[PDB]
Amino acid sequence: QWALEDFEIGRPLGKGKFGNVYLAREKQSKFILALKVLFKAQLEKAGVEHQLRREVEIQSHLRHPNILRLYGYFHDATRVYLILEYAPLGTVYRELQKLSKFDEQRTATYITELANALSYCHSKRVIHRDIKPENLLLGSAGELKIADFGWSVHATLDYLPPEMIEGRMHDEKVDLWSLGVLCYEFLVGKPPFEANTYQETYKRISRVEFTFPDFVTEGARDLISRLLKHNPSQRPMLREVLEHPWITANSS
Ligand SMILES: Cc1nn(C)cc1-c1nc2c(-c3cnn(Cc4ccccc4)c3)c(Cl)cnc2[nH]1
Repeated sequence: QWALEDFEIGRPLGKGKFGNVYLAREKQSKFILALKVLFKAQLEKAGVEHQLRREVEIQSHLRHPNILRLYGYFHDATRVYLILEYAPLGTVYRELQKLSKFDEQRTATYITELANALSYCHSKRVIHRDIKPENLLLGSAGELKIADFGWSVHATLDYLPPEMIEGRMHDEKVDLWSLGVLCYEFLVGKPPFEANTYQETYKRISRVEFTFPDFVTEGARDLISRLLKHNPSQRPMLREVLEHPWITANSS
């Protein structure tokens, strides 16, 4: 029986649609962790109880150095608390906008981290689907740790694949797309399909319309091209990515 006053709540780490996340310390052990607080009301209202059960049930039974651990859960009358591992070095999201953009070496590292983490998820038939820089956290060693399985399951739209947005059947190849989009954003500082309008982005994703800035190598260009295909099955397995020369050359 875990309950709210077993923890002391620190600065608010993230804000969210439904709930927030704070730094927290369990009193008995002095254990630092992140503590997601969700609001029953808003969840019921948007009817996502199932997806929360999913997230929890999925992230709870996952073991990998690049996947934010989920230690436990509990809830009171009004809210639900998710007890999570804490990422000292923050989010890649801020990391990017802070650094403007990433070199090929950092980029290719973060990708192999993801690809590893994703292989794993797929090796358990789990599609994250919602992979974006505000879901990628940095460990104390600066390692990438994916998180927020609020849209995870089994076999804004910038990071969604066409099949998804059009309302069609999808699979592990979803993450491959995201891996693509993500790789592009690291190098360029902006997602390939970004746009002022929703339905404008939709079109660009649907028609697959992107164009590399001058400063991206044929190598990078390559990977990204192979990775962003309208046809899910044209997209490389994760093994293929991991051994993509440009990644080999520069990953670490
Ligand atoms: C931000 C930030 N700066 N520094 C130095 C560390 C962090 C940090 N954030 C986290 C976080 C964290 C934050 N946001 N989110 C996602 C979210 C937020 C609000 C509602 C729903 C989902 C996770 C976590 Cl879980 C786990 N560890 C974290 N560490």
